[PDB]
Amino acid sequence: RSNVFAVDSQIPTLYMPQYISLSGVMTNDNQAIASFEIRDQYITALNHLVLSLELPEVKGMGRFGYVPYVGYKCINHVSISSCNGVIWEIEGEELYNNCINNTIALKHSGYSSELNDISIGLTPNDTIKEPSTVYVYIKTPFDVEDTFSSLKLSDSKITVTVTFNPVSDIVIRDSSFDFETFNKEFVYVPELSFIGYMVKNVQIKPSFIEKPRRVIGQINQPTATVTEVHAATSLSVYTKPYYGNTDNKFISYPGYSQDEKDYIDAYVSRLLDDLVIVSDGPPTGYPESAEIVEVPEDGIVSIQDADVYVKIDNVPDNMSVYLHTNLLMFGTRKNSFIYNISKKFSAITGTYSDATKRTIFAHISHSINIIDTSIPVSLWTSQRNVYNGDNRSAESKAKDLFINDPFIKGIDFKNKTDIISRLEVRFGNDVLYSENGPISRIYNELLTKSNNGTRTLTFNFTPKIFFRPTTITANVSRGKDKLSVRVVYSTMDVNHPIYYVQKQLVVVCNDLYKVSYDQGVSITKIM
Amino acid sequence: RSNVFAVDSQIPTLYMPQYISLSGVMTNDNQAIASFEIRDQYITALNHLVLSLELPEVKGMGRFGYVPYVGYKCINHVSISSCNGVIWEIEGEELYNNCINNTIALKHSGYSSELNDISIGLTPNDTIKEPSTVYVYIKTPFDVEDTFSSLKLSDSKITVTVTFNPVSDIVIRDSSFDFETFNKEFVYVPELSFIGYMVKNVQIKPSFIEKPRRVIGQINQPTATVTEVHAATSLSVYTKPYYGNTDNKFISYPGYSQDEKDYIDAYVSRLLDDLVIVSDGPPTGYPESAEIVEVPEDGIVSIQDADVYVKIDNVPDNMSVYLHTNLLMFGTRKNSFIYNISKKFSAITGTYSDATKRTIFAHISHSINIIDTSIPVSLWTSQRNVYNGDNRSAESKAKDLFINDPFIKGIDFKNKTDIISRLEVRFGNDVLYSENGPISRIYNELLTKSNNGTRTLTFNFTPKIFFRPTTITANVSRGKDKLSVRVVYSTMDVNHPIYYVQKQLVVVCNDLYKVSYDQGVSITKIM
Amino acid sequence: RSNVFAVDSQIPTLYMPQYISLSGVMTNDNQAIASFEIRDQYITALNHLVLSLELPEVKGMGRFGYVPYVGYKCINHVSISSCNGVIWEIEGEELYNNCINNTIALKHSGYSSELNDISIGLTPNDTIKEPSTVYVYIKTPFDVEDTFSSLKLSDSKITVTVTFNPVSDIVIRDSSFDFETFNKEFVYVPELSFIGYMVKNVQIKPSFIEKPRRVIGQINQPTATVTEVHAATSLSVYTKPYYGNTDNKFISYPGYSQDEKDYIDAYVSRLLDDLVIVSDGPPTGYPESAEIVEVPEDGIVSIQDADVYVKIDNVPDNMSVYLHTNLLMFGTRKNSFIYNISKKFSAITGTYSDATKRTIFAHISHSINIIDTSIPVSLWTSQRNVYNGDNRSAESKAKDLFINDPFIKGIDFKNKTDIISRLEVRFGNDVLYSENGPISRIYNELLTKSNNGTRTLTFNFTPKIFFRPTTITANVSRGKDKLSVRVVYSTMDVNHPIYYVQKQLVVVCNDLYKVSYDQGVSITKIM
Repeated sequence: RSNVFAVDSQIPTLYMPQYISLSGVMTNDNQAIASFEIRDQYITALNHLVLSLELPEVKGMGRFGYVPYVGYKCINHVSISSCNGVIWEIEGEELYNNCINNTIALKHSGYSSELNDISIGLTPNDTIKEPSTVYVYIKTPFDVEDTFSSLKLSDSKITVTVTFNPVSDIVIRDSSFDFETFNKEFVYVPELSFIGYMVKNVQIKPSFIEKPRRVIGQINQPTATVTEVHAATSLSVYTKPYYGNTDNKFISYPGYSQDEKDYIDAYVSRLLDDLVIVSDGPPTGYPESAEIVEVPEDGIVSIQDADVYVKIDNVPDNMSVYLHTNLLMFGTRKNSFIYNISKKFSAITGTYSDATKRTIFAHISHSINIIDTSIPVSLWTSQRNVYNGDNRSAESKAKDLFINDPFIKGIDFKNKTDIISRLEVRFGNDVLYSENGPISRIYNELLTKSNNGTRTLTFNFTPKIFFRPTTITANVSRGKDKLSVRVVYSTMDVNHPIYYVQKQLVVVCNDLYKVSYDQGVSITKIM
Repeated sequence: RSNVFAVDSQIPTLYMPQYISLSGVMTNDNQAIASFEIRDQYITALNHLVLSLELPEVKGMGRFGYVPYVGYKCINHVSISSCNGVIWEIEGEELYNNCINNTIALKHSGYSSELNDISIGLTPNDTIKEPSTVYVYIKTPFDVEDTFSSLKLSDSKITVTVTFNPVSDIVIRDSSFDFETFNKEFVYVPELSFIGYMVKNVQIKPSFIEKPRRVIGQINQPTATVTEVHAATSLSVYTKPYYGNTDNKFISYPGYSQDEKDYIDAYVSRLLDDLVIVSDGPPTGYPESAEIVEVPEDGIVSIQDADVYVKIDNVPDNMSVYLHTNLLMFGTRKNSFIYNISKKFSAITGTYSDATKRTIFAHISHSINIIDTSIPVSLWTSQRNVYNGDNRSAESKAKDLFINDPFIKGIDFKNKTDIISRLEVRFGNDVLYSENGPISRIYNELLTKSNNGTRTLTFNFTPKIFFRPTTITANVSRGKDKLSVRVVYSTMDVNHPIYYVQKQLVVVCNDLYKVSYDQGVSITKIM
Repeated sequence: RSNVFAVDSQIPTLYMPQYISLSGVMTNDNQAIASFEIRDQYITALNHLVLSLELPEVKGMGRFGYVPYVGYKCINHVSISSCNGVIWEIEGEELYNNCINNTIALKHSGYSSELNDISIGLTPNDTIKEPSTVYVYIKTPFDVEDTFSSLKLSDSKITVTVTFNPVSDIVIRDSSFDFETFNKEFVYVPELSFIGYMVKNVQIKPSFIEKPRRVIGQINQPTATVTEVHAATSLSVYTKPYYGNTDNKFISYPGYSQDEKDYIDAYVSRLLDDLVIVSDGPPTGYPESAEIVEVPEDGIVSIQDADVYVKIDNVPDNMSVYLHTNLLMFGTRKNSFIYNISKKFSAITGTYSDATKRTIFAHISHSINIIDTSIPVSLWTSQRNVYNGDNRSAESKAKDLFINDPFIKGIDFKNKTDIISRLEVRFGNDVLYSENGPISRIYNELLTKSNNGTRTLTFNFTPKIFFRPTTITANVSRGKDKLSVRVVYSTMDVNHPIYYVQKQLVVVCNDLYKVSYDQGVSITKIM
């Protein structure tokens, strides 16, 4: 029988860990780049890199906030090199995707009301945000099995290089904020930390590493190809919106609250102030194409098959209640179907306030969804729209927000709508995998215990470090040395504005490398 | 010293995984049954079964929603067989209990506002629910240790058989919905997915598997027995309500929100409309046994020792505020104790609305609990009640809901009340285990890291796949070959309606089987 | 190739587990102590200790609730001994810190609305709390690797000793509650449970254990030292507030809701009733130093550079709205800076209610923070304050709460403010570690997957039970045998009341011991 009530304690290698901090050299659309040099003969190994960033004080007028997870979304590229060349590098989006299921890391990177609420400044000396510090955990393959997987610095110099996104990507602002001055005075202030191990009589062996590689397809094309694929551990596919043909303005943003319901509530709250008006006579200050009708005594207004029920309490006797019946409208033919945001409401109740002269709304019944919240403003007024799209007031138009978040997936802010209806993967000339529903995404989420998985083919099911990973292997004789992806996009109604949001296909392939430690550290691609 | 900074990477078996999808054959109270045949010489092993279901579009009038986790609660029985007979099978409740701690699987099975809100249809062409798809992860013993635990198809045919519950179990509806037509036109549309492994030169060994077995006791009896127990790894005990002697109608249901507080708020919101009435003269439309009194100037109404404080703002000068002092009442003797739902309120405030002619309530102080929310309507008006139990209005009575959820435990919707006061387990003739408090449930939750454990005796503490599980073993000579369970139910007040909810004892025993792969796959019960 | 599709199942030691329950002997500021004796020749090993406590029914008048996690916070000290002396012991705070990341254990210890809401009693026979039972999981080193790590009772007697905190520590109450009577009649009722293993032919080996050791520095001193440190696995540093120079009264407490936002909302709700008053003529019942001004027609009141916007709806025509412009004020010089709580509000809206004669507030804009919510009442009226600090009404002053929670860290209830600006650790005479930012806390949280980490130096990265832990080792020749900690506290404004909250430095060191089982169980400190 095997003893399950006692073990023989082995004696491990003699070592001592230490937390080490380093300052870097900054160089410069003059993209900012920081380089850090690690050179110490007593550091035998290292892992768990953490980057810290000091965000400065922001003063002035207007509305301003940071995007959620600002620390992660400010990073464009990270590279780790030695004298033999690059050892490992990655783009910001792949790092974010790898860390998306680590709630503590996400929270450390900057996720709080103080950073992400959209604050308001009233005078040029008002303080909008106080200074603070965020930390970015740079997850690497060297962390998966603690000491067993650490990177050995075989008496070489290690350089870490961080490339930063332009500050316009991490800021959410309205048009009143003095962004040009802010961008002129903003500077990145970084510092790198890691755990070092001073080891006595270390015994080094060769090991195994996976390096991600991203390919981005052409605009609106449904194909993409990764070349020179000889030993890959997985393949992922997803889509990104392209907002380069717009002005990047949006009606609302919820800030720190990030549920779907929160998005919808922020949107509805922004529309309600212009949708129902209590006025002495016909309300003024709206464009000529607005159709504002007076609410009858029974409270029901008809908008061609759609009925809206409006009841406001405490309305002054010299005033009436009006309903904006075409607040936002879009169509491609003069007498065809119309997408009308006013028709998405069925019941509106509330009470007029004499002291503040505005309506405080209570219960709302509606059918707004995340796609409606994700339509960009410039598409409402594009050239293909045969109507005047934006019939809002000037005060409402002055509250629109610029949003340039670089890691958005799908065509909405939550990646909730699935726009891929068929996926087909070819390895060489033959079909390797095809599916209609998102069964591969379901399997990805099940196997990784994540809520935000992607369509992923996994080829490796063996334990990570103690076994060589299982791969799909090339056959250059038959020409099996490339992976081509082809999708079929879902069909949308030609009269919905979201039909004209452009998209790009993204393919991610994880290639296998061999790590050898003779003549310091070097890698060679497994073929 | 053992090296903790390097390992020797072993080379694993050469294999390649693949996602596979299959359609099935449907046959038919004409219970629906689907059978799926897996036959491919290149599939060496498989695991991670996932069932997908397409739910159709629902139109018409009335109120309609799906129960939470509809995908899991639609399954009655799953069986896996070969030519040598059944290999593994399980009932829906055991599968649900095994997956209850997997939040991602639960969410994939169908848990969202679009499915579980109680939606309303106004015209016979109104769309209540849009079509959608859910996925059910069928957790099997072959998943616990990935490739190590997978099922080997030794050149045999594998059949998966799914038996479905009648659609009445998964639907929550009011009496206005045309359920007979819906049930006539509803059809299950299933598809099975799994991960297959094509293996090169596989080396097969015998392995170990546990098969659950359920026994249900007789109505209201406090005993149950599992026979032919020779090697069991665990034993569980819990209770189920039996609603077969009622009409299955309930006053309220919270829908997507599933906290205890949410249940209570939905219940209170449904009662408040009938409990406080603003009327011109004595309110009409209530049964003759209602005792509706006018609220005095100090706002305090006395109901025999109980005092209710009622203050409503903006009451018209030609109207008064009334309180229903016996909205629901139950008692067994004419002058004994009375359970009166009106006496569970202590303070009620709000404001009358002239525009909508209804009261919008603000702060409520009450002592309603989950048992009150879980009493079925038919028990309020049973023959043993000496009063007229339901003194609500017809409009309120028309909003009651049918609920037939098949996996309810305890006597309330959350299984919060513990109705077992003593548990005694006998193996043969001698006492094997007895307890007063729920210390075995506490231990179950601690060891499995679950929030919804049950009273469980665990006999196996060894690692799952690399060791033979530890069991309690029979001794047929002394007659130790049966487990008999006896409980003592808690004592309830004879004047509480919940005292008359019937219950059944459920015992679950996990038996050990041996898996051999000679002459294909076959199992033999370990004795 | 290594087989990854099959294993050889080893046969483990023959054993059988059993749940065992024991009653104890109670002895007695007459601190209560319970001792439990475990003596049974058939119990070979044990682990997973669980303590149960019955809390009694509480009746009377006033406001009363239990602190969150009452079961954990009622324990002062736990000790495990045999005839050779103490084997393992720990203080309540170290146990709490070790279990803080186990949500299920925390919830079992007593975390619910029924226990932690601040309930109200109206008559001397009112029931404030119903009886209930909580369970405290006493995490020990013997649990980390189930059977492998269990404690072997080599035919010796084991004694478990629990020392309880005085009941004043676990109760939150107002001054109306009859605490002297409650304390006279309260008694602890404990019971110990554990999992025992009856083992056949056990094979015992020596093993390894870590024992925590706490040192508390002197009041306001920024140093502390742990002597006789020869082999430590980690070191932790944090701070505690000392409320011994106050009366322990606080303005508000949120109860069951424990987010920062919840603390702030409870505080703001308590202030609003005294901050804005609707009255017929100048409001009465406030101290003479109150400066209550009438709100002008534009609704803007100026308080020296600060502007407050006040608009209340439905104000009677014979009444006006007043604002309390110095509700709480503190300063050290007569004409210097002033900390004024009235100036932390910028906008206040609401509606007066004629039926209940009070204001129901709606939207509030403010800058209150957790430090404001954590200032004790007695510091507002200390001798160093040159103003009268508390200008509240008597009704508001009668609602203050005593809070004596013994495990508070930092200077606020959430340990959110970081008051350590520099930390320096010396081992012998040389600097072992120094940092400015909380990078060691970040690393602690990353490595332990916790949201509530502390500043911690970790010396052991090897797997726990199968390897001897790695340590920092003494060198008594050079005098490396002590760890001295020195911090630099952050600088606060001399006109903020929180500057005068006293604090203590806490250092925790984990020493290594050897466990041998010859002559029963005994330990010897590793040197």
